[PDB]
Amino acid sequence: SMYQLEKEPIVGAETFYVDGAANRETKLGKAGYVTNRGRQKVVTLTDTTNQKTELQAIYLALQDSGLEVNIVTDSQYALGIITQWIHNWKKRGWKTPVKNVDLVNQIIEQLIKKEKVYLAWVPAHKGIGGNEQVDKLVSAGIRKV
Ligand SMILES: COC(=O)c1ccc(OC(=O)c2ccc([N+](=O)[O-])o2)c(OC)c1
Ligand SMILES: [Mn+2]
Ligand SMILES: [Mn+2]
Ligand SMILES: [Zn+2]
Ligand SMILES: [Zn+2]
Repeated sequence: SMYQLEKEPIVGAETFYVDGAANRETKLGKAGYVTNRGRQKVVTLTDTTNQKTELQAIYLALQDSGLEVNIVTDSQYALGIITQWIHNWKKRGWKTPVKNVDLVNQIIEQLIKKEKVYLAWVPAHKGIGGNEQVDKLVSAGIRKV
């Protein structure tokens, strides 16, 4: 492949819980992260979509992290489109996606700069863990929780 994502989390490395949220009626949205070393960032966006904000959040996690990074997302699409891009690069049966192609290409360029990346999906869920904290932050003023 272009790259090999980790098969289990990287012990000792900082973990970024990413999320994004958008509203279809206004195309306003937010993307961000909270980490297990007490970092957080939330950005407000215009002209966006839910899939775009989930991807943007991963982009911020890659931009702001060290060379080894754990990333937990609740977006099956974001995980799938990134993993598929890595697995099929420069190979025969690859047609590049049309939707979000510029943003995914920006993410891949950041990804291959890292030493090790662990990227994993969890279903959205309630509680007081990491995914639930960032979900509240990106949902504020974007939709009812
Ligand atoms: C602010 O309104 C929103 O658009 C919004 C979007 C996502 C939210 O939670 C998630 O991250 C999420 C839900 C479903 C998925 N998913 O990947 O199928 O992810 C959310 O929780 C209140 C609100
Ligand atoms: Mn989400
Ligand atoms: Mn969420
Ligand atoms: Zn606009
Ligand atoms: Zn290292």
